[PDB]
Amino acid sequence: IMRHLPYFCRGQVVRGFGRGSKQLGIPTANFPEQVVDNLPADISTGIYYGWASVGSGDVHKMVVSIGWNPYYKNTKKSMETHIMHTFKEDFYGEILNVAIVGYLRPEKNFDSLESLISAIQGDIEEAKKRLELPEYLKIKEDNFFQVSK
Ligand SMILES: Cc1cc2nc3c(=O)[nH]c(=O)nc-3n(C[C@H](O)[C@H](O)[C@H](O)COP(=O)(O)O)c2cc1C
Ligand SMILES: Nc1ncnc2c1ncn2[C@@H]1O[C@H](COP(=O)(O)OP(=O)(O)O)[C@@H](O)[C@H]1O
Ligand SMILES: [Mg+2]
Repeated sequence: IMRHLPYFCRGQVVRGFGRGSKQLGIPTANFPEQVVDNLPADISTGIYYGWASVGSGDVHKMVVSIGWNPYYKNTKKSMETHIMHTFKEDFYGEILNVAIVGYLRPEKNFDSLESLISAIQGDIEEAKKRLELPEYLKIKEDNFFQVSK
C-alpha cells in the first residue's frame, strides 16, 4: 500500500555472511539490523531496483534484496544492495544512500547456485532497463542525493 516508492533511506555498510562475492560473484552492501527492522511496514519483502551512492560519491543503478534469502534460509531479515558499478575498494563502514524505486519479484528458493546467480543476473538486466525510464532517472537528482555530497 506504500507502493508509493521511491522510498529513501541511508544505512552504514556492515559485514554479511561473506557469500555474495565469494559464492555468487555478486557483492551486496548490507544494512544494519536497525535499518531493516525500521523499514516501513508497507514495503514487502522481495527484490527491488533503484539508485544508490556510497558516501558523497555518484549515484548508480542498483538492485536490492529485502528478506530472508530462501536459498540460504536466514533467520534474520536483511537488506542487501548490489550496485551496478565497479569500485576499486570495499566500502565497509561508509554510509550507503538508497532510493528504492521499483519492484521486480519476490525472494525465491532455487535448486542450485547456478539458478540463483542466473536469477540475480536477470534482475540486474531488467533493472538496467527499467531504471532508464525518465520518470525514474529524475529520482537520481532528488535532493536526498544532492545532500549526500
Ligand atoms: C538482486 C538480488 C536478488 C536476490 N534474490 C534472492 C533470492 O531470490 N533468493 C535468495 O535466497 N537470496 C536472494 N538474494 C540474496 C543473496 O542470497 C545474498 O545477497 C547473498 O547470499 C550474499 O549474502 P551476504 O551479503 O550476507 O554475503 C538476492 C540478492 C540480490 C542482490
Ligand atoms: N558493486 C558493489 N555493490 C555492493 N558492494 C560492493 C560492490 N563492490 C564492492 N562491494 C563491497 O562488497 C561488500 C559486500 O560483499 P559480500 O560478498 O556480499 O560480503 P558481505 O557478506 O560482507 O556483505 C560491500 O560491503 C562492499 O564493501
Ligand atoms: Mg553482502
